[PDB]
Amino acid sequence: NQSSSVEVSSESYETIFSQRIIRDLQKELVVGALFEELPMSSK
Amino acid sequence: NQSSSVEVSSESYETIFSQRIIRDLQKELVVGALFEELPMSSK
Repeated sequence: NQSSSVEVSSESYETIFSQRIIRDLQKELVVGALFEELPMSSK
Repeated sequence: NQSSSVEVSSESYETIFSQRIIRDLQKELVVGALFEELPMSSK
């Protein structure tokens, strides 16, 4: 701000540090789970 | 695996032999039974 008579030491005392976390658009996966599964027990 | 300390004699003791028989797609038969039947009782 640094406008009126009294000021603040640094910008960090002007900010609200939120813990909210957001993520952008992710690539979808189609081949991961379209084929049926064949269980195994050996080489 | 042949990486551990002990291991087996051969792959025959590391395989499951399945008794299942599977076959690929086969060509169709069309002109075998589209014409009508003419019975005979002589040469």
